[PDB]
Amino acid sequence: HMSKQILVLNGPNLGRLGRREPQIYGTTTHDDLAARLIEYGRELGLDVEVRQTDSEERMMGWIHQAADDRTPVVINPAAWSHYNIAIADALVQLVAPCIEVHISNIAAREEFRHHSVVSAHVTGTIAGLGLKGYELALSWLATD
Amino acid sequence: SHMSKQILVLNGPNLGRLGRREPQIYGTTTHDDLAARLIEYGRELGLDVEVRQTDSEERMMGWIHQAADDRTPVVINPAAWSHYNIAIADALVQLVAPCIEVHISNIAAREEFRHHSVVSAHVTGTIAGLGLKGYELALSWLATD
Amino acid sequence: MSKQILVLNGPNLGRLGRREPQIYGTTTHDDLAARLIEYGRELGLDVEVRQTDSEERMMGWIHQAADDRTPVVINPAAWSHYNIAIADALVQLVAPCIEVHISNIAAREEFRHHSVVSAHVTGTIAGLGLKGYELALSWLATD
Amino acid sequence: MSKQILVLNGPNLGRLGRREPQIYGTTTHDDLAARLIEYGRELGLDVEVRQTDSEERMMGWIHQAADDRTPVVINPAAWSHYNIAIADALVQLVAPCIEVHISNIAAREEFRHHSVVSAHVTGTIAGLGLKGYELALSWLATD
Amino acid sequence: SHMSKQILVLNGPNLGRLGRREPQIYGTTTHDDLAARLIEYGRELGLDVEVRQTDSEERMMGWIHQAADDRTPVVINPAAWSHYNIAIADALVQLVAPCIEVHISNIAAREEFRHHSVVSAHVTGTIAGLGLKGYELALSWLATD
Amino acid sequence: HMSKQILVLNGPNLGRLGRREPQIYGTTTHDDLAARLIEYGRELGLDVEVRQTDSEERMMGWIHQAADDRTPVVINPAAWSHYNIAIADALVQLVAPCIEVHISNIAAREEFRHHSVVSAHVTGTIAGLGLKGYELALSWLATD
Amino acid sequence: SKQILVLNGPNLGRLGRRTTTHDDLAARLIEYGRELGLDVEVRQTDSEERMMGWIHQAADDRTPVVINPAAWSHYNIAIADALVQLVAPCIEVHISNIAAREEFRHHSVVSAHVTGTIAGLGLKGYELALSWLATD
Amino acid sequence: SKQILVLNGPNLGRLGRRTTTHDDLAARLIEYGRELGLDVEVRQTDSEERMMGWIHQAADDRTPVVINPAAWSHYNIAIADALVQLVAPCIEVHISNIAAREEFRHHSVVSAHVTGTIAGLGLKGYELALSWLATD
Amino acid sequence: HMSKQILVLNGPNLGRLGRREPQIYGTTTHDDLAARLIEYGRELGLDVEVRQTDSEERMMGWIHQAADDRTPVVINPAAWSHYNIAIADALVQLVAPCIEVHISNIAAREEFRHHSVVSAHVTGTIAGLGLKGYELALSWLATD
Amino acid sequence: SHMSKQILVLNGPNLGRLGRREPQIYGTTTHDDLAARLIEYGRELGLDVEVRQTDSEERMMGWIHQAADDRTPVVINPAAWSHYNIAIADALVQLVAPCIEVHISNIAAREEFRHHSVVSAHVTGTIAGLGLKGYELALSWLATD
Amino acid sequence: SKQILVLNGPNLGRLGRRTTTHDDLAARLIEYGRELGLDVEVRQTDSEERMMGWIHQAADDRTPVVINPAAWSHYNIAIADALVQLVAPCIEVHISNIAAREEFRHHSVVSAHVTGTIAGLGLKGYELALSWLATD
Amino acid sequence: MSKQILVLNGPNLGRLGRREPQIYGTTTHDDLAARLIEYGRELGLDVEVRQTDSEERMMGWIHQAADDRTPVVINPAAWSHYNIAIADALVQLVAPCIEVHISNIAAREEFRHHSVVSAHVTGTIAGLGLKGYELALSWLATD
Repeated sequence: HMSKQILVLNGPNLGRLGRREPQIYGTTTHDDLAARLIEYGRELGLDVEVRQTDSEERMMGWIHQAADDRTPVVINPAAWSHYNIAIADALVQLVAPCIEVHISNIAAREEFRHHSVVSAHVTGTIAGLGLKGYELALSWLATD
Repeated sequence: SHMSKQILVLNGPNLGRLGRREPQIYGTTTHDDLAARLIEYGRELGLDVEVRQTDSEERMMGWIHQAADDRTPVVINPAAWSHYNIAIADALVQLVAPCIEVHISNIAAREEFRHHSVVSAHVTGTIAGLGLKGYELALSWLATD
Repeated sequence: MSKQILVLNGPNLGRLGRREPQIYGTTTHDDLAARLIEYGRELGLDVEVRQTDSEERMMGWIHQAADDRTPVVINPAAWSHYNIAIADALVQLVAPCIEVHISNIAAREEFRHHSVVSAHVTGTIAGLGLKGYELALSWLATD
Repeated sequence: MSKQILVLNGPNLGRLGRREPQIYGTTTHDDLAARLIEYGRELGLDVEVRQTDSEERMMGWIHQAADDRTPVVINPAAWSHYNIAIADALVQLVAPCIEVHISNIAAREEFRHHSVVSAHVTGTIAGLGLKGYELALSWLATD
Repeated sequence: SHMSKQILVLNGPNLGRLGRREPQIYGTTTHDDLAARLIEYGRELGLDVEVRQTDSEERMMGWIHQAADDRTPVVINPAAWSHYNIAIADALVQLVAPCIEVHISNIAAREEFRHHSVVSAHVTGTIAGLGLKGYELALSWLATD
Repeated sequence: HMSKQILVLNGPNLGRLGRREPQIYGTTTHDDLAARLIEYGRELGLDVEVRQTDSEERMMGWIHQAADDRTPVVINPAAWSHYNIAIADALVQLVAPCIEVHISNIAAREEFRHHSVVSAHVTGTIAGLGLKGYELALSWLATD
Repeated sequence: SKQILVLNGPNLGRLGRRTTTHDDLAARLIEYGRELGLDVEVRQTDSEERMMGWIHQAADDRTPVVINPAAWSHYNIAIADALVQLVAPCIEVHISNIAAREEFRHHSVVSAHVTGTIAGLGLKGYELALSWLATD
Repeated sequence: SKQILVLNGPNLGRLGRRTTTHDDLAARLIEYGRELGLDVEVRQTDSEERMMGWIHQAADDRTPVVINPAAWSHYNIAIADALVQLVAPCIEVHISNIAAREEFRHHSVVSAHVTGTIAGLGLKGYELALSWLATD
Repeated sequence: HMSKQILVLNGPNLGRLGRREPQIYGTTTHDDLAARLIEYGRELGLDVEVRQTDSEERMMGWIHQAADDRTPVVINPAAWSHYNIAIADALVQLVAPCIEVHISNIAAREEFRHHSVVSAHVTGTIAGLGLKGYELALSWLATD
Repeated sequence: SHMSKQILVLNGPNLGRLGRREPQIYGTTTHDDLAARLIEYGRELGLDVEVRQTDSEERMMGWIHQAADDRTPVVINPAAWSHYNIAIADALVQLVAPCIEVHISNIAAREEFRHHSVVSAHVTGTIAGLGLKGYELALSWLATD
Repeated sequence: SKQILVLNGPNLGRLGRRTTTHDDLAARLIEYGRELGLDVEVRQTDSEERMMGWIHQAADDRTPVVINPAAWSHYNIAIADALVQLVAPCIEVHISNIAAREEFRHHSVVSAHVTGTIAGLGLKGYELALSWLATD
Repeated sequence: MSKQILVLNGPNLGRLGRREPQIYGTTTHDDLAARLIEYGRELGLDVEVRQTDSEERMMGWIHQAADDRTPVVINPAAWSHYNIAIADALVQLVAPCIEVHISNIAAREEFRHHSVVSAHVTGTIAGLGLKGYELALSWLATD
């Protein structure tokens, strides 16, 4: 209906959610996470789409389309956060709000993980609050 | 909507001047208005929220020590203390129950001296740049934990 | 008998005309390609212009230019700041290679000042807008 | 109708007269306060001078000067090298603010060279001894 | 000489151009010639060797994910990805069976931008500067593990 | 009587001794530590006072009084060691000896804990020798 | 008149000994400029005072400048702060590819303060700067 | 005679184009000095040789100096080493708040070698330096 | 006979192999390692000598003799790798190939262990492959 | 005062010249005088103290290896080796019984090249700036451990 | 003729006030040179333009140079790039032990580009440079 | 009545004549020692020349020169870049000490630019080849 469209974009290695360090990332799969956010979104009157790719080209294409559509974006750039200026430069084209989400507490990990090249270029950032961080981002966008 | 699980929201230096403090960055809501809002939002989630603000690191450390003993989850905005105050970071390491760091402004988008938090490594997680709504997200997280 | 030249544009340059017009102009990538092909023809050059957001596709185009000894004018865009895979492709070029930045990268944020490509190519043009590509072609016309 | 000015002295400055006289003089903080009030009166200024080792108390004085639009002359002393809480209070001032260092901080150890306050105030006077405060008042008398 | 334990050799960007790629550094053998050589050398050690090359980080990550699930030992030459590509490093952390990083050239003897590998901390070990023979050393190691 | 007065000053978080990481800090409380040092001091013919504060203002006041009284100081600045130039500048006013004590081995901890801004400005430093480090400082001052 | 000023900094008077001479370069650019309908003058100095004076006058005259600061590029903030006064475009030219040389040569203090920079394209770099200014 | 020398470094001859001119500043400080019973002279140069000569003569004459090194502040050790020869006080003045500008402007190589520094208080900074020297 | 002579040189603390962190270094002694490499070498038609010293003077003398004899060298400089330019400058005199071996994965350890001052000056480097790394070095030299 | 628990005091380079070595910093006592003093002080605490000094890193490493095998507590003054000598640090990691690093001078108050010790992270703890009495404090600590 | 040029940079005209004067040093080196069968000239300037001109002429004449760049050592790449043009040997002399001074004085931008450097051996350092050139 | 001088050569200098002749010459260490003893004799100096790869042996020679107040000319070779134990021995010398490097260490890799010895000795000669030792002796002849 008049339901606000939101795009959740997950970058490299996040297709493997559930196989990795469960105390940090959970045993929830990417398919389980997508279903959860779509359902959570529906309860908030949001029309949520969830996409994951290991391809920077495909991710840049999704960001370019969100720019053109003025679709709010929740992005987890995963390891690209530490270095990928091509992804940061795509995000600068967005018009609607953009929230960066890290599942793990990147500040508590190795020094090479502390800095995000994305954070300066988005609305805000949520880190270390697990998969629930994505739900917080949707909650914020529901009342924006 | 049954207000029973206790949560402590702790605001550090200069946040008592919310509403007058650089409103183009932090907005026009006063600290009193924010405290009332978070208590009301908490009640809707069945949380019993207390909101406290101080410019005194001694008083803040005392509040953190008591939350450690009480096993009370904490939402803390250390404001400028985030950039350097290892005494505040070392108090937060004593907490047992979860702790969420909140920054109203997007610190990564400001001057380089504001980018690093000495607190972030020592808490559960951090919310930055989502305005006063970031406090409500932290409470939402704690409501279902 | 026209000398073949390859112009290669990297990530986000398919969106030319969308943002920051005072830097990048209001022209689309298709409009830029048509302009450089026409400018090349006037100089007696046979110019091909390609754009990709894919480092695999870009590396393939650089490898073919290395095999063909085709001079290259490359705008690596954000890849300039970090992408050693693209720099390692460019070192294999045999004919000259000119790096072009539309914007004055020295005048921007500190993370944009260093190019990992510049040490590995013939030379670099930065800050002279879309006309920078035409200068690169002018240089290659008399080389 | 005398213009109100606030002089605020930070940590360790209550001990003026105790150590390093060749830098800080042999005058006490009480003697400095009396001198600046008298100097201010001669310029038609109503000067108040306050000193604290408490960052809470200092932040409260800065907040009141922000609310009152009172020009401030501040010597943050050692807080200059690290105290972002004091710098974040000073950014809220509306009327001018002049940072004063009695000593030449550039001539001392490297840990003393950088002030976290200087970017956030109108301007800075360093190395001109107790007279630096009088220069700050002279500037504010004609502003 | 009984070819049964499966090993995966994965070559990253620009290695498809071996033979033409800076031959004074990397030698005159083609990638096809190298693959045939390692399969033959593996067979002599009773290893079943597969050799794959890609310029696509997506395709490489997919190969690493499958080796994680298959518990297949990996010999990887990440080439220029070694200097910066944390996405490739984070894929390799998923491997369970051993992983050996190989660099054909002595990266420590080249420009400063080539000295650091982001991969080395996350694998079993690293061989650098021993030419195409470094791949055979990695297989020799895996034959007796 | 003619017993030498010594001041032991403990900075932030040390009022919580006993609650923290016991393998490093012990299960001894600040009250237990104070009683121990006063008794140990008495055996050495020292009149020991032990004070603890989370307040930099209160600590600076105690250091200023030790400067005026020429009282030797044993100080554990705790986390203030890493950054607090106000505390370092107060200690430069001391006339009698000053020994900095760290309970934990700060060199073996995170890099942000390695540097003390206090060490250059005092007589000497004892680190990693636990609560017994305070007794070593008193032993040194007993024969000074 | 479409006047352009080409300004060469320290040691560039020694071009050919340091095989084209500075005189040969100047004659080439004046001729090349004329072909494009530009009135080009070429000046060289080892004096930062003289160079600053030339830049100040170009600021007042709104004359486009092509500058090769040579070694001043790596440190001379006085020259960078003179160039900030220019109103018309200013193109920095480096004959050599400074990115391919020692690390002390990589950074230019001038680049942030000018329109654009051309590096590594040899003496033809000056002709590209003139070609740019011919159509501006 | 209570003589004071005000020395202005590179690009400061362009004050007002770079709205008070250098001539207007000089006239103001000479007049302000006279009111304080000081005999003030104001000199400006883009030449480090000329500036060094002025500093050497001030050293020999024991004349207090107010210096604005402008961009030389960030790098010019030759000027810093001349200032070390001064016997009477020397006050460094910056018109702008250099701490509030780009990071390359934050450090002065002069500040360690002079009596004191005044920054960010505009052209009135020169008058504060004179006021200090009137009572020294 | 016509068997190729190879020198394996082990630097400081490697005389203690077997006593240290066994999950990394093994429980194999230096004597056991020497016997193993000599036997492995013989199977490859190499005449292997294995020497260990805590003395930089003695190590430099062995490298100088390998330079004069044109003997290929396998060296484990151990902690000297991180700083010892005297050892690096001796290795530059070698004519025949030289392979640097680290038993542990130095890249996975503390930051002070990441950089080797030796690696730029030798043929190549093997790290993190345990005592088997020495056998890989000999295998390489057997077909050189 | 019953001399039975064995303690080893190990002094590194240039400490054999105590008394002549920069006496304004290190004092006028000779190394022989210091050794006699520590043995006597140890005896009063019921410790059997041995004091050894060498300019030879090989000899020092040998002494550390034997203390590892003997489980003998060590008091070490590595002197200038503290700033760089990872071979000495890696020997000390083999010790099982406690180890106390002593610096006679306040290294934090000297040139920047003297501030960092590569040894401190690898020992029990460190005493600096308390002169020759710092050795006696280390023995006092070991007497009650 | 075995001609040697000794070139002194900024502030060295003030030797003795900054107790041997620059004139006393020049007379000493001319006399010392003559004893070694060298024809020595000694020149001093605070002008980088004048110094660059002297270096350019020494390059063309293949005259060995002994240079004391004084504060230019720490930053002046224009002077370093002039010295690269020299054909005959060039010895950099520092009167003081620059390694023992402030950290900003430790690095010379000249040292990489000359034959060798002598530091901390006082005015006798110039005589050692001449002694080296007498037997080269 | 001849003034005694000690020339001390550190690690790898026993191999003089073996490698990089364009820097180090084709002369052996024995040939260099004979040359400096003869050069010293001509200046009225009694010169002894010693070389070691052992930091213990070198520290012992420096300690004896400190006790004897013998001027020292030292080439610490690679120890210059890191060996604080050798620098701490040299600080104990009473008579002058001149550090000599045969090669121009400023012209080599960045790891060779810094000497930990130079701050602690009278002065330094670098890049003037074997003749650098003779210059050091010439300086000591008139001191």
